[PDB]
Amino acid sequence: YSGPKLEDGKVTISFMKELMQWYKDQKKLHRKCAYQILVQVKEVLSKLSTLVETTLKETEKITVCGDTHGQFYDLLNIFELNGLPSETNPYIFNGDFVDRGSFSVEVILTLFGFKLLYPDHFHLLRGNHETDNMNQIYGFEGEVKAKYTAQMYELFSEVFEWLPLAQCINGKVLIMHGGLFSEDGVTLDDIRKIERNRQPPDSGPMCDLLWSDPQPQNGRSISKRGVSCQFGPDVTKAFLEENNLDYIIRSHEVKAEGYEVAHGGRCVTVFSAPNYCDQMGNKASYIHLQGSDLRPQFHQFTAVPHPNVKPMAYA
Ligand SMILES: O=C(O)[C@@H]1[C@H](C(=O)O)[C@H]2CC[C@@H]1O2
Ligand SMILES: [Zn+2]
Ligand SMILES: [Zn+2]
Repeated sequence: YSGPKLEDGKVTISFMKELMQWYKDQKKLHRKCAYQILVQVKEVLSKLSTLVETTLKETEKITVCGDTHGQFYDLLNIFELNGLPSETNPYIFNGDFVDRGSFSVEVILTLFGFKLLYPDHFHLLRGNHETDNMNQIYGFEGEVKAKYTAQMYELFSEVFEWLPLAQCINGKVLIMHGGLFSEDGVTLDDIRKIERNRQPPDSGPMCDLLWSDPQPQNGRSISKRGVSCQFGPDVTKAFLEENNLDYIIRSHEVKAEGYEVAHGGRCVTVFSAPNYCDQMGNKASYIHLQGSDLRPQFHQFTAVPHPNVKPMAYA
């Protein structure tokens, strides 16, 4: 093995560039480097609040991406389009890094590696697919067992349970993967107290944050997903009012243009997996915010070439 090696047991910026090239060429990170990343990233993530609270000063910016779904070569395209993560080019990836696409291992190890290199500026939130249920069925477990072992997979599963569930920028924008809640009256403080290091339950706030979807009409509906609900603009507006927030950003649904802004501006969807599963034909986007003006700016982009491995080949 002549592949990327950690320097003094730790991730550095040449290690990350070597890993990206290595993975682009479709090679495997040695199992012990992988293990060292996973156990160090568990340690980092387990000190985080369930709600990450970040301050963006006026000349600072942050990029928000939504679901990426094992589409590694499109992840590389985002970094070419937008620049590598760094203390001055912060990122939040809003859940759903794995499943569906067949380069989930490459995506998750690159994002974990960057979380290690810039822990105050590179942010990962849980989505509905960072879960054992989902991974068993949709590709990730099959992929970790083909490339590594059942054991390495259990370690992934445990790391995911410590990924924070939401992030609030400047007490004004809150970002979560799914959306808002199936009961009124939830506060940021309640979110901060969810004990997140578990598989999600069937109902309740932790389930809503990973699973819920906005609807255009006022009220709440039973979800067609079979879990959580659909929340209308009256839901968003009461939630934003009680918590003193401006709007939320979520992901969790494919959009033709890569973004949508529902609820009169209050509920934004960002989706970062272009030509999702090699089929949907959609565009993707990411959002920039800056401290002096937190309104979202969307940047769209389309799929790039990748190796001939079919989506879900590992399911
Ligand atoms: O992100 C998607 O395209 C889908 C839905 C989502 O919940 O985010 C979910 C189920 C399969 C995919 O992940
Ligand atoms: Zn989702
Ligand atoms: Zn998804």
